[PDB]
Amino acid sequence: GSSGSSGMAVFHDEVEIEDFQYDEDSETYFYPCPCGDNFAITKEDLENGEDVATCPSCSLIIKVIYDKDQFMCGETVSGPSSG
Ligand SMILES: [Zn+2]
Repeated sequence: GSSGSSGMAVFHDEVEIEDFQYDEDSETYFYPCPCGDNFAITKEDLENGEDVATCPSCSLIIKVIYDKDQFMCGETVSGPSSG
């Protein structure tokens, strides 16, 4: 019948990107998973406002604490001629 809520936000731990390991090679961050495989989150995903790293093993999801301003600042349209 009426299911209601669809899905449940269950994270393992909120880690700051500062701890993650950015790899220019594939512009993708990494993190040590308590299961085995190291998490992975494409820089793009972050900019889009994801802040979630999935594991190719357990598929765990953690909260990536990063400066939204840092990622955001870049594509922001140009009006007053910022610079
Ligand atoms: Zn894992």
